[PDB]
Amino acid sequence: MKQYLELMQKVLDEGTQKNDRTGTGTLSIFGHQMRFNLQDGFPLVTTKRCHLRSIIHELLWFLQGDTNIAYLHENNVTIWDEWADENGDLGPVYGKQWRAWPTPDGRHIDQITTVLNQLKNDPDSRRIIVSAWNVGELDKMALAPCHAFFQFYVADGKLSCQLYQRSCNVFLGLPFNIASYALLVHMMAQQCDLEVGDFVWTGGDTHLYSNHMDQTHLQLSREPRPLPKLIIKRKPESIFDYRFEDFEIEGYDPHPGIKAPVAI
Amino acid sequence: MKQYLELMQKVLDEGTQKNDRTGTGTLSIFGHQMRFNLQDGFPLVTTKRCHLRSIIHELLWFLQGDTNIAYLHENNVTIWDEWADENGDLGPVYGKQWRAWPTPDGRHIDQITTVLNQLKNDPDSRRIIVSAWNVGELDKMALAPCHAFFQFYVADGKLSCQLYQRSCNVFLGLPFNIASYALLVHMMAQQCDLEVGDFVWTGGDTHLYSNHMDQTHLQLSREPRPLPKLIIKRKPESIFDYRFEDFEIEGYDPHPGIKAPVAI
Ligand SMILES: C#CCN(Cc1ccc2[nH]c(N)nc(=O)c2c1)c1ccc(C(=O)N[C@@H](CCC(=O)O)C(=O)O)cc1
Ligand SMILES: C#CCN(Cc1ccc2[nH]c(N)nc(=O)c2c1)c1ccc(C(=O)N[C@@H](CCC(=O)O)C(=O)O)cc1
Ligand SMILES: *c1cc(=O)[nH]c(=O)n1[C@H]1C[C@H](O)[C@@H](COP(=O)(O)O)O1
Ligand SMILES: *c1cc(=O)[nH]c(=O)n1[C@H]1C[C@H](O)[C@@H](COP(=O)(O)O)O1
Repeated sequence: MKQYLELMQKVLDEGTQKNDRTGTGTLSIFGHQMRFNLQDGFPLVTTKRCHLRSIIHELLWFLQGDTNIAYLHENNVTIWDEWADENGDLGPVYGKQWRAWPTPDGRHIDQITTVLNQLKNDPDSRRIIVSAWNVGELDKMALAPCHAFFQFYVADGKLSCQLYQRSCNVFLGLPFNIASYALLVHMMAQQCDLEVGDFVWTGGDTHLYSNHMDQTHLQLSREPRPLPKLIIKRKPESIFDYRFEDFEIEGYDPHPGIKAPVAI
Repeated sequence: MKQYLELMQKVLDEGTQKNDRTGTGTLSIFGHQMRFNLQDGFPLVTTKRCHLRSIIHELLWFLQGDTNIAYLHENNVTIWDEWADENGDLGPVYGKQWRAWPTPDGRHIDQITTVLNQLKNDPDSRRIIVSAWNVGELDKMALAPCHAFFQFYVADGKLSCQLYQRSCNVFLGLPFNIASYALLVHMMAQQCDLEVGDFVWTGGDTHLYSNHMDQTHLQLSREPRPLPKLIIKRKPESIFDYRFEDFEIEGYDPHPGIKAPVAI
């Protein structure tokens, strides 16, 4: 996508070389924002082929309030294998925080249910937010939440959403994150009888790992193709009742996939 | 300021009329980001007179982990009066979360200290974050946190900070918010022997109240003057040891003030 490629070029041209936790090294910039009008099409990168199966199943896994990769394995998803323990658990990550944020007094908060009820009963609210950044449980998580906090918005019957990603791997993670959230927006909109609006992505440490330079340069020469369209085959009883078989990506003609190692 | 005035013009040009909690009515846009190079000068609005007295005392109050307005009162600052109860309490708001975020296992995390330790020992970390958005205690707060999340970054020996403000009252609150955080960066930088970098402001529901339109247009007809200079006269033992007297703002020649009502 245009916005995406522009960010890549920006990182290359303005990035500062930074030594990081993985000891790999990165070209890094701080503070960036991009908007995706969802009416124009599903923001799925076409400059390289993206794997929808992994994107969809992970999101359904989140809404389940699940933190064990068992589910992902049943569906041949391995994106979280490098961080799961001997038993497949990742600690109280995303899923746990979304569906059952632990209060100091022992109670639990279902942020998704709250959001649904807010969108349905009080759309003008400026407090429709879901946070995965539970300071009190960060030590128990296998990896700190990258896409840590998001806010919904409603105007003229359209549902928008802004995501704050504290850390971003432009080449590997960013394409996955965009599509994942854009998908959530569509699911929320359908469940709340609202049209889709804009997906606003805001990031903190936006970077490109040194060992991805060639891949990036290759992708930057490929002209972006028209954006695909998402089709939701069925309207479930609730936001928690979606199945992988309910989504269709029409008109997705991407360029060949580009391989690159992951940093652990 | 240029960025500030341009934001106001954007809200007016692309804002949607929207009803709100206070029952006042607002013009609103969702998603915005602007950057302030702190080396250029202290980002204090000159198109209208602002009063440091309240900005500084509030920040010091925050750092103390204080949530009762008694302190503010002793120093003749009334900005928070309308939301405090009979005992002057506001609930576990900013100060409390910053200095003692409650964990489910009985612990309390001092986010400010954690950040200081990170800036010195691991400045390349992509997790240097302070969050006031405590989902589990929002119900005990007098008002949900507007400026609820911020991340620090270091590059070229300069300290930058990005703030995510979920809700923003462009005319009243923003001028305070910008100066408050720019001040925090200066204090942090001095304590970590770093230079000041950029303050990146990101907003969710950025709006202007219907009853602030004339004030807004009056301000827009003014030419921004040179930015003031911040002079810290002392280097305290810790970030929690600063006093009002330690700060000196010079070169501040602002336009006349423009009074406007606060939405409760
Ligand atoms: C974001 C996010 C979720 N995640 C989780 C996640 C967790 C830690 C991380 N750590 C680092 N350094 N970078 C990441 O992008 C990253 C991503 C992802 C995990 C793997 C792939 C990945 O390797 N992509 C392959 C396809 C693999 C497959 O489908 O089997 C690709 O080349 O596209 C992408 C995203
Ligand atoms: C941000 C922040 C902190 N806050 C707290 C705070 C709490 C609730 C809010 N509610 C609304 N609707 N808008 C706000 O900006 C807002 C701000 C502020 C509160 C009041 C003033 C204010 O009254 N401004 C007057 C000066 C009054 C004085 O000197 O005491 C002005 O004319 O500017 C500024 C900031
Ligand atoms: C985390 C998970 C995700 O969905 N998307 C991402 O981009 N990431 C990345 C960010 C960074 O590349 C790597 C490590 O982050 P950190 O060292 O813990 O700060 O994961
Ligand atoms: C809150 C506190 C501050 O620092 N600055 C701000 O702009 N605000 C504003 C946001 C909004 O106008 C009002 C809070 O109302 P709500 O919770 O968003 O409904 O104060």
